[PDB]
Amino acid sequence: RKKVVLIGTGLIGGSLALAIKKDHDVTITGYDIFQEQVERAKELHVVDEIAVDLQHACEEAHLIVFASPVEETKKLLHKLASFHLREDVIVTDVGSTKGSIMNEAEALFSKEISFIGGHPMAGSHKTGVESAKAHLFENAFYILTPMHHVPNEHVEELKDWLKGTGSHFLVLNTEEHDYVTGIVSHFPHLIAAGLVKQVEKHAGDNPLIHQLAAGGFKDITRIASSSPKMWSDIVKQNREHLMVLLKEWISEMEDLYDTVSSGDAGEIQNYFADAKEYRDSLPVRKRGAIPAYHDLYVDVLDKVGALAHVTSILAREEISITNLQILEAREGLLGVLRISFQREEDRMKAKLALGEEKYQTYETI
Amino acid sequence: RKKVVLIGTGLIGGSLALAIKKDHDVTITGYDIFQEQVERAKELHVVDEIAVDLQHACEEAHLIVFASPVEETKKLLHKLASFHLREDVIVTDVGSTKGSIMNEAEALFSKEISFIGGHPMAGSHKTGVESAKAHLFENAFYILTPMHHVPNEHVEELKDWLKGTGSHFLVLNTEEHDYVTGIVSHFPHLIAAGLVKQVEKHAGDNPLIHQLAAGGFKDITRIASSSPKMWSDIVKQNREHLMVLLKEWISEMEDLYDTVSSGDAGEIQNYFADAKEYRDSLPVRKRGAIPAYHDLYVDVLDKVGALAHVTSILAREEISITNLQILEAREGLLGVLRISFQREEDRMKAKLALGEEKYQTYETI
Ligand SMILES: NC(=O)c1ccc[n+]([C@@H]2O[C@H](COP(=O)([O-])OP(=O)(O)OC[C@H]3O[C@@H](n4cnc5c(N)ncnc54)[C@H](O)[C@@H]3O)[C@@H](O)[C@H]2O)c1
Ligand SMILES: N[C@@H](Cc1ccc(O)cc1)C(=O)O
Ligand SMILES: N[C@@H](Cc1ccc(O)cc1)C(=O)O
Repeated sequence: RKKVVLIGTGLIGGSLALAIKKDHDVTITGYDIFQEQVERAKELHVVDEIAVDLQHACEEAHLIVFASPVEETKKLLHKLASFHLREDVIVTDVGSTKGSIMNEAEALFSKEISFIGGHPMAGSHKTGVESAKAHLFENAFYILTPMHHVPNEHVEELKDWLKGTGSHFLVLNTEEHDYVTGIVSHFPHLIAAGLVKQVEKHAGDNPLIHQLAAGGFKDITRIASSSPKMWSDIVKQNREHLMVLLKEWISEMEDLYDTVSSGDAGEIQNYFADAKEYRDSLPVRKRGAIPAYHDLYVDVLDKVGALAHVTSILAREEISITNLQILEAREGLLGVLRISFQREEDRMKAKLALGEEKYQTYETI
Repeated sequence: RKKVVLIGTGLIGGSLALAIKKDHDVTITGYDIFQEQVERAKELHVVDEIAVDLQHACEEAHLIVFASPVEETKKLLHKLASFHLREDVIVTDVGSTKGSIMNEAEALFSKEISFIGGHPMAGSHKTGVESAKAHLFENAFYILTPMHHVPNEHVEELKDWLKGTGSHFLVLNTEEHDYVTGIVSHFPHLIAAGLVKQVEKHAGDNPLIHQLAAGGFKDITRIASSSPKMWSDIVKQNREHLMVLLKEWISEMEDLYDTVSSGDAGEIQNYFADAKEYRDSLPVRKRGAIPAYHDLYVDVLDKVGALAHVTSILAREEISITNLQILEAREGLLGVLRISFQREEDRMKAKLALGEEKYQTYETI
């Protein structure tokens, strides 16, 4: 009945189209600058039609989704502003940054058009539409950044359009999105590339260095092999946030130099202990975690089948697990399994079920 | 038959004792400051006999292995020097740093006792003798740092003692060892802890960082969960090398600040391109100075029993899992479920076992 236009029919666009058709009877018209991709999307029933005219498809659309790169989306929003769109249209994107997009949207569309920025924290550009899946974004954070004027009810309509994603939707202001993604995603990319560059500089002086960088060092710097073109565009789009963070990092490295140079075993130990305790605690369940969840800690032995037996007991009781991880918080073979549940009642059933099987459990550690 | 003394019967010590007994009929006498550890080592046939006094066992030893922490080894070498050791004895350690150890050894033993420093580059999610394995060091670098006047014949005898490790032995000078390990192993550990500290500081201001930091960013900082006691001793023992590297790092971050602040897309792209090309050149699926993650990513649907089925498949193949997690922040990472293994062989078997049951899996490059 309703019409969706999808601009950029890759892995991300295609997976959104599949998530949408999962929960909605809609015609999806695909548009892509790479003709072969959209053709392939129509061949795979990811889209129902290929856009003959971009204007024509857009002017009949209830929903317009940009899955194009941020720089391309910015350019097309101008075109979108010159069209006569439906009164009820929702427009959204999938960009890794939101500041520049939302600046352009506010300048072009304010009050008239429901533009809501988006950022699904799953997927890649390493494959195309051939590997698209309705569940690509299942239990991924999906950040939405409504323009200042967009009523709460339009944001709920978009979450409804996208309910088939099974994403944890978070509504943030634009600055907050770029601030938080600057710290947890963009900044590590700068440091990963810097670590590789420092090893590369010394590799000239000793040939052993390239060989000893296999394994863990390669694993730690994984994100340094991501697209230089894409990451240079993100650094440009989030430049001011990253400049503030780099200046604070340099100050932190100068304090770390003073700690190391002082040789005080106490101070250095505290520095490693603080980092270990914070990292081990992630994610830190708080009051304001929008997806509210409930933790059970279980003492488990490091042996074949330990996790198999725990998960088998919870599955037989029809308890869904939202997350789990192992903490090395004991002395020998004993480890702690942290299990997260959506509902308090699931945690309670899990505690009872494991208690009857003679497991030690706790609700705080 | 020949006599081995093992001083410190933990993970690394115990694994060496098992690798020794694999290829040699010997009596191994265990000595440990924690009585229950060496008792447990005897219970597990890691050692043949226990000593609570060093002198008698050491004076009849053909081989003495220090697998105590480097600060403790340094202290015990004095005691060893006061004993009347065999003419043919070889003495070795397993310390992550070699400068301080070799300084103490050269002061105590020069031209008299065959002391050869050692550093097997292998790790574990665990400490303690119950996690010791004959195969811990297979295809790992094992660095030997002989004192200046140790006959090369004694280095060959030691490689023969330890042939059951299946390690790649390298003979290095002491300074070279601490310089190379400073760059490829110690310095990254400092930066991983620094990154955690910076994110922790901002999590105070926006508690959303405590939630969105559990996925991707956890990857570069995984090593920050390693032993603070061990890493504070390594930073102490390698202080001067790490001071020089921190000052270089600060200078590199200042140049990176100038690049980012100039906003030039070309220059920033070149910076990421150089890092990507160097990282892509590093060896594939090989052991280096930092233990590799051995991560397998698995596409699973959010259903009751999804983890039960995956863990059951791996347990039926007798594969031990070190860790697992559901990723909620996973841009550039296909596969919602991440599973970690002790070694590449386990990950390879896990990929085959899950493949046979029609699970899609992914490994990073
Ligand atoms: N753990 C690794 O990943 C790794 C890697 C390479 C090298 N190493 C080196 O090996 C050393 C041993 O590490 P591990 O991982 O086997 O630790 P561990 O805790 O498993 O074993 C160390 C053992 O030494 C004993 N010990 C401590 N002080 C002693 C003393 N004064 N006298 C006698 N025994 C004493 C402890 O009780 C323990 O059993 C580390 O300090 C490190 O320098 C470790
Ligand atoms: N090795 C266990 C899981 C586990 C891992 C580490 C531990 O410390 C404890 C348990 C399994 O395969 O099920
Ligand atoms: N709910 C699943 C685990 C799971 C959670 C989230 C996912 O996206 C996928 C799987 C179980 O109980 O086994």
